[PDB]
Amino acid sequence: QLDPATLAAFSAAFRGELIWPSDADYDEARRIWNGTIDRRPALIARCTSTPDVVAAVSFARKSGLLVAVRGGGHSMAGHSVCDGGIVIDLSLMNSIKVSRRLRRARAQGGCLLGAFDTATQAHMLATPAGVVSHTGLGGLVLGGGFGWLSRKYGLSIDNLTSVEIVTADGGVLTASDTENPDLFWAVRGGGGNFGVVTAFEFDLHRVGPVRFASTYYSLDEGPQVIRAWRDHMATAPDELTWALYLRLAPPLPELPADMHGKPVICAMSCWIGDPHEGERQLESILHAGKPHGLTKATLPYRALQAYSFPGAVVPDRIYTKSGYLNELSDEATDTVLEHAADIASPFTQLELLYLGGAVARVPDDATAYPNRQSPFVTNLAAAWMDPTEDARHTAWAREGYRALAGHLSGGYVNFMNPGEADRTREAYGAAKFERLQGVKAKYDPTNLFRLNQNIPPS
Amino acid sequence: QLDPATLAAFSAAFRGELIWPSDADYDEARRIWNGTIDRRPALIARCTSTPDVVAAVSFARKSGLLVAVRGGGHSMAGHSVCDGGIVIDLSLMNSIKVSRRLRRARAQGGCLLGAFDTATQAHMLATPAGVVSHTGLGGLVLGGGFGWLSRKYGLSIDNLTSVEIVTADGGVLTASDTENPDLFWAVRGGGGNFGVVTAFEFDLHRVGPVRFASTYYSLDEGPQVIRAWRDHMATAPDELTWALYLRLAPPLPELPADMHGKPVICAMSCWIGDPHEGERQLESILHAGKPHGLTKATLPYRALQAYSFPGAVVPDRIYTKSGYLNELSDEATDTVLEHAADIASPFTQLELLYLGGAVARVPDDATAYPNRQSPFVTNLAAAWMDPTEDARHTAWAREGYRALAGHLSGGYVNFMNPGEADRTREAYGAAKFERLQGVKAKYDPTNLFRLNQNIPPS
Ligand SMILES: Cc1cc2nc3c(=O)[nH]c(=O)nc-3n(C[C@H](O)[C@H](O)[C@H](O)COP(=O)(O)OP(=O)(O)OC[C@H]3O[C@@H](n4cnc5c(N)ncnc54)[C@H](O)[C@@H]3O)c2cc1C
Ligand SMILES: Cc1cc2nc3c(=O)[nH]c(=O)nc-3n(C[C@H](O)[C@H](O)[C@H](O)COP(=O)(O)OP(=O)(O)OC[C@H]3O[C@@H](n4cnc5c(N)ncnc54)[C@H](O)[C@@H]3O)c2cc1C
Repeated sequence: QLDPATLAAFSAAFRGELIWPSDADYDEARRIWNGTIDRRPALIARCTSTPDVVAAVSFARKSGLLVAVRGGGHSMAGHSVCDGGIVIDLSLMNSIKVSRRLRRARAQGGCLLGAFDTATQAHMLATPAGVVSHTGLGGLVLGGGFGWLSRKYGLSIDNLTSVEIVTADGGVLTASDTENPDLFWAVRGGGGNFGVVTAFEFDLHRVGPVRFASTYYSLDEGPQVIRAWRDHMATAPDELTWALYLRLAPPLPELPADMHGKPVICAMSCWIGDPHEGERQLESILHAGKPHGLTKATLPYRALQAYSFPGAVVPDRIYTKSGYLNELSDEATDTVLEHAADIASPFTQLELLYLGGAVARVPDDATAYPNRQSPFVTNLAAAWMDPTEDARHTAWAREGYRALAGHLSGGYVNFMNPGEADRTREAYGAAKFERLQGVKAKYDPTNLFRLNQNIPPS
Repeated sequence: QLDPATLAAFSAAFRGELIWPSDADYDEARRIWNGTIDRRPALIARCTSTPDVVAAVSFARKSGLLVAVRGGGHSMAGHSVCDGGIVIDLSLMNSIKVSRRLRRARAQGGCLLGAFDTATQAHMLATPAGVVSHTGLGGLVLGGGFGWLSRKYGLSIDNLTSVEIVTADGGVLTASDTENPDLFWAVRGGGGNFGVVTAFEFDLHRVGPVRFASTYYSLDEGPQVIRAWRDHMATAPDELTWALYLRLAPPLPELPADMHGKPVICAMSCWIGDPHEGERQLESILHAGKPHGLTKATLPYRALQAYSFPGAVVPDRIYTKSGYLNELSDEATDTVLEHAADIASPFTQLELLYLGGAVARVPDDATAYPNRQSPFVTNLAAAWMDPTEDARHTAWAREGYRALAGHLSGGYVNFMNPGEADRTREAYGAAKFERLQGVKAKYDPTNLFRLNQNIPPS
């Protein structure tokens, strides 16, 4: 319960919409993508402008309210909603300005990937981001951001040229390579630790149609397929991206009925470049095993972005355990296949991703993002509907991770689950974590922004 | 040259960006999708809120500035930019609020379709809109709006429940079936004639993955493909949509190279419903000729929306002639094939669309959209790059229209070209036009909003 004068100053300054626990849309406004997170904020402030975010940060600081910031609400740790605090909700700040001649996009901090991609593709332009359209740009970029265009053009942060950011003191700063470069280093991988980003500026690239393929392999052939994949990606051109999703086969017409619901490897691949070269490149990796349900298409980049994932179903409840690998040993390969064979929910995926390429050619210390030199990512992404089955699916992800943990290092902060606060130092490493703390001490000394993979100051 | 106190009142009330002819970004900001339209506004006002729009509409009325209103900039007539007037540019008002429980979306007037579909598809929901993601939602909906979901769920306006609209006098109104219903009737098909819509409210539908097919037929087999189409679509269930696009075959690896750049029928089809039924239904319509470069996929609806058109090239210069047909005779089929054989630009399409279904079940006078009872639309959509070639592409469109004029009636206001201001009466018909003139006399009696398929008051 709040100070009336502080609240009245807030209401007069704030031009967005405020949602209170008694309002009709409070229950839908406080849900985030991870539906296991059920929390009740004192206030949700739907900002519509940078002055709105200023007023909301300042109101929160003066009132002592625990601050959650929300872009697209996809935090796998549930950081975008809080008990008893204020949600600074950016979802209505979804505007993008694209300059075709300059190959530049300026995107507000609340954009969804699909809105961003629609705007840039109006000019046949693009820049790297994640693979599911309704993910928020904000959290994704601040953690690094990888997807289809990343082996060719780097992480999202490798194309970021500046931000507008509201800091804990209510100030509005620009951070770039020429202005507050210490803060600009930190926001490229350091998350929401340093303030609320209200606008991102990106360099764009011309991206025409891309040759794309998706197919399914039986777990029978898993050893030969995963070994073909890790061997080929070690020397693959930047232009090829190839990812493996172990999952239950979806009940789709392109798959034989006897495969529906059983563990398979879903392989998805694309060529960023000439589609005829892409057709030759993909044809040579599609037959590592017998391809079932093969879909080949020459897609506009916006449609590639909208494709993931097959079955198009939004799960209510999720739990993720992830790490990087420097090498994918045969022992790690067998472990991945044994646990994939035990997947229970049709929405769970054991993801095997290969980064590298342009991501790995950026010097390690040039941004806050850790583990550019590890090309493999494995993600035990459990997802289900029924809340009484939480233990089944959570246990699957935990046991898989534990059996792999010796082969893993680091961790992508954007794949951390609600119980992985203690993983922050191991994810960043000692040198980056220490540098991040010094930037935290300068820009957020009270740790007002602590609903994130948190960096304590000093 | 403007009255300096009306100017300063406006700038004080306006919290958005103003672009003047001397500013560096003026030339990029004044371009619209139809690059044959080259106009120089006195002022571009980039609105960020409904009060911004109120200030701009009032400033234009007080100053006598000619008003262009801009959503997504896709006017085939060039109406979203003006010489010497003001552009009320809505492109930054791109926010969408979605209720999963109530299956409702509220979208601002500047949204692009792809941003809208991303936000609704985050909940596996959708509502009918156009087929190209970067089209503006504003002008599309005010004209009617049809696309992949229309045979199943109707026009965009058929799912619209209310608008917030800024009228010529500067007031903000709600318009619905229970509040200002004469205005609500008129904005569902009447264009921007009655004010600036700053928010649309839509009913949503659950749309999971849809089975989709695109393929290409030789003109050799042209007559039997088009007759199969027009025969099948007369009795096809609502769940099937099947459209034909006669064009030069794009140079894509799924097509043999000997077909590249030569006239073909591009056939695109989808089933809105169970994908296994969809696979049977599409296969039953795919083989009236030999299908070259066949792509079949089970796509999330958002990826279907992002798919058009194959080759993903944005043309610089366009010219369109369109009308409705009540029937497609063999004689008209021959004319369409003859004219398609003469297509010169790789970006031109002679489109043959079939609406009907749920569109035709809405009583004719329920909205201002005309010609629900004509199921065929043909669109001679010329598009090219080289400005020295305008005459030839323009001529193709008009010669083709004139050769089909015995079969064509009415006309979609959203497909009309810059020289077609005279066609407004024929498009709506005398009775609808008369009623529209009465709503205009009430809400825009000075015809402040005249850059549209214009309806003069009285
Ligand atoms: C279905 C799905 C697919 C994904 N795919 C990918 C992928 O392909 N690649 C990838 O790299 N990641 C991917 N992710 C992970 C994604 O990067 C993270 O979940 C990210 O945190 C999501 O950001 P958000 O704004 O949507 O989330 P939120 O829950 O809104 O926010 C996440 C964190 O960022 C902070 N934050 C958000 N916006 C801002 C802002 N404007 N300013 C300051 N702080 C902010 C929040 O405080 C919180 O700490 C995926 C996640 C999901 C659920
Ligand atoms: C590539 C392409 C694909 C298309 N596909 C389809 C399709 O599948 N189906 C279909 O039905 N049509 C389609 N169209 C046509 C489309 O409906 C019209 O071009 C429409 O006018 C585009 O709206 P806009 O806001 O993008 O255009 P703009 O140029 O911004 O505006 C068009 C008109 O509407 C007015 N206007 C725009 N927004 C508002 C608003 N918020 N309030 C008041 N007036 C407003 C403008 O004053 C102008 O008169 C397509 C067009 C293109 C170029």
